[PDB]
Amino acid sequence: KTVIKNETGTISISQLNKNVWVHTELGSAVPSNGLVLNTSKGLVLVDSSWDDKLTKELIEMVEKKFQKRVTDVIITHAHADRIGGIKTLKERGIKAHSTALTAELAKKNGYEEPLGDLQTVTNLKFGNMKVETFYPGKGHTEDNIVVWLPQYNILVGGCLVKSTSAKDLGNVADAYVNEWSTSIENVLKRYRNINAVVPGHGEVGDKGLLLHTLDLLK
Ligand SMILES: [Zn+2]
Ligand SMILES: [Zn+2]
Repeated sequence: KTVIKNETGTISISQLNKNVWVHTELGSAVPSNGLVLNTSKGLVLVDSSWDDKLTKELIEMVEKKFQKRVTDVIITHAHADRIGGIKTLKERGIKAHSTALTAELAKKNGYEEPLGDLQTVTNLKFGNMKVETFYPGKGHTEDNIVVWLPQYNILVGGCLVKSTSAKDLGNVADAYVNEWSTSIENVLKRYRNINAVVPGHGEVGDKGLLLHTLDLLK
């Protein structure tokens, strides 16, 4: 797997396969992941980053490297690590897709609002790249969604899903610990053959990360 950093070393992208890279940025010293989809109609991100600066840097980095424009982003919940760069997106005319609940929660947290255009299950298509978004229920937050690439059997778990190295659930101020297991099970039931899982924070793994998150919920 290839890994490209930015000049400061605050941002990395690292390849999962041909058209699918993870993005990782550091904010205040805490890492955060999303996806970069290289499609024939432009670059699509799953999630932005912690703030406007890092989001700008992210976009600059992937636009140069893949030689096409970021056209769309999928926002997976309304916390800073996911939605922090929303102003950069809107001012560039980058479409910020989300559920209606994530948009409200964005506004309530005082962020500019994403589109609120995703339903519980939405099937999108960008160039040849298929993408499903799924709301499995409450967990890390009320609104948290996952993203599924059916052509690659790749799941972006976001902050719903913990990495192997995580010993606890992290910040549960906005969580629903009792719904979180059922929500993970809903993911397991929909996506019965998974090649890789991208957690919101920490290293990429397989379905074990969902089972691991279950254990941490006990
Ligand atoms: Zn969060
Ligand atoms: Zn997070």
